[PDB]
Amino acid sequence: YTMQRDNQKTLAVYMFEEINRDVEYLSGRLSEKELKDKYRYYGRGYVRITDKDGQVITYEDGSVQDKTVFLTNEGANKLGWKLEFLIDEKMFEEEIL
Amino acid sequence: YTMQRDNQKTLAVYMFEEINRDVEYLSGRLSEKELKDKYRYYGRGYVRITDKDGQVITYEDGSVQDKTVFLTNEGANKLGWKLEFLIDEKMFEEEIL
Amino acid sequence: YTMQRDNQKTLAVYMFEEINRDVEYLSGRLSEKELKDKYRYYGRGYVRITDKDGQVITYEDGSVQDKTVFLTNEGANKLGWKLEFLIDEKMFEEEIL
Amino acid sequence: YTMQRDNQKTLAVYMFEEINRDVEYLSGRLSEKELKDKYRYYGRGYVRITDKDGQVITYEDGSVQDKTVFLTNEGANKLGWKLEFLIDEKMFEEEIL
Amino acid sequence: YTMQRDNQKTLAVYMFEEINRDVEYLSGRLSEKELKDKYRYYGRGYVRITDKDGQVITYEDGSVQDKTVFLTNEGANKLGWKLEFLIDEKMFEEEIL
Amino acid sequence: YTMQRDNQKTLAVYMFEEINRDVEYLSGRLSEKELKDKYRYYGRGYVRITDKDGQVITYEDGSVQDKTVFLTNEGANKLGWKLEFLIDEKMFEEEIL
Ligand SMILES: [K+]
Ligand SMILES: [K+]
Ligand SMILES: [K+]
Repeated sequence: YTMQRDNQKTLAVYMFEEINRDVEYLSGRLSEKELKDKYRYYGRGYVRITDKDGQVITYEDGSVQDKTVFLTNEGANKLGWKLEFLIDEKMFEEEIL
Repeated sequence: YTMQRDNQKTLAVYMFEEINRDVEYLSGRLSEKELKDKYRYYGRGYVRITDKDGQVITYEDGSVQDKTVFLTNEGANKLGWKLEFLIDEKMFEEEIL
Repeated sequence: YTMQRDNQKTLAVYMFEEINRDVEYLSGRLSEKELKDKYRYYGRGYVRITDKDGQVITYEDGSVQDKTVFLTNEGANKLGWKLEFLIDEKMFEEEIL
Repeated sequence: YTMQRDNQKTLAVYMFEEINRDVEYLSGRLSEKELKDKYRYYGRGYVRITDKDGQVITYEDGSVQDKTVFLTNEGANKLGWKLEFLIDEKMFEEEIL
Repeated sequence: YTMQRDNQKTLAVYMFEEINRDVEYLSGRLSEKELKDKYRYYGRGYVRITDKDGQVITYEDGSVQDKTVFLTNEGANKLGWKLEFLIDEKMFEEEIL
Repeated sequence: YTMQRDNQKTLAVYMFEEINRDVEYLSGRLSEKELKDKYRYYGRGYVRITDKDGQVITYEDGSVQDKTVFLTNEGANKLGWKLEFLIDEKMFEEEIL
């Protein structure tokens, strides 16, 4: 067990508990199509952290071509990092239909 | 704007705030390389949600070739959903090196 | 100052912080009308707590004429309390229009 | 299901989980009078958001005459909003006895 | 830096943020003595974790002579751990005076 | 029941729920030595709040000689408070072996 692993654990557990808590309440109210549509993209987004000189800190793979920057945080980070939140373009494509 | 977008916005802001707060406190103590290392995989993990009949709810594209399941939640979800948290196998490979 | 006041203070600050943070991020993307619409009913919902013998614990004045129960929690509370979350029926009426 | 509804859901669930978690711990320790007195006003407070020109964004009804501003947030919101947290005057009247 | 250190850092930052936020809101309303009184024991409580075989997991030095168990959690932990929250008996002594 | 007690309750419950949630996930994955080593010092750290004139607001006892300042917050508090987070020196001594 390492710090990196414990940090991943904390994100995972955040998401697990949110998903389970939500379902406990919404299952009767929303249809299956509704709840499944709600969770389709949940958690799929990631932050690309770019350092102050343009060097990407976040590990990325070839997938990135199919992702779209949805939200941006700039000028807030004390090391001059830029944070971009990227989600599947497929989500926007399905919304448009 | 939609509910889905707002949900994405909530995950985004959670991670933007976490990253910026941490950097504010750790900046002095850790080296840039140490913080970069800390954030290399931060937020790259995602959940794969499977319903009780084995049908995947989460959008999936590409392959899980280079992914590994870090954590699983089963038996907790009201709908019988299984939740798996997947991360880059590269992270684990790099821990070896 | 009392415990009750401090509890009220905690709910207050939670909502003040949520509103201000959201506005900070969404300001650019959404129109003022869109954000106003988003916040029209934000925090107007309240809980009505009923004990296991049907006696209401929450202060109530006025009438529930123009309220609707949006969400209920039963069978979870250690004391056998039932919890109902009530919101303005106007919100739902306006969703129709 | 809409964004507005999901947002209400998030407030409701916050309150439900807090109330139930608290009761799980305090029921043995506090008397019934104690815990019921603690929850009498819990969640009844709301924020009145006023825009930068004096126009109230929050929906309000006639009830407002029986409410009292307990806490105020000003100069923090990036759209120049003023946030006022209002609770039943009845709470202050009962404290004074 | 280690996982243990990072965990300590997370508890630290939680309390730093809580203290500073509260002071920001309560500063005007309460007197310095009132806020000082509020924070006299804030964060001095600690948990003692005992495994199912009665062996203490938490580091302990000194004595519990002048401590009191304020809250206990049993029967909830997957490993059969018992959790006790210990605070200065002085706090309770001062509430009498 | 007083505000001070309710505030202690909130810290206690935060820690209890974190410890139990973590164990629910990590017990299978980490060894007993691992999880027990993780929790050895958890919650043992405290904040020493010093007012703007050098007067310590936090109650402290003789124990303090065996504690070490791990993290510091300065210049953020609106009353000019200094916050120092102190942990057992024993933790650092065990890390070094
Ligand atoms: K992700
Ligand atoms: K309310
Ligand atoms: K502590």
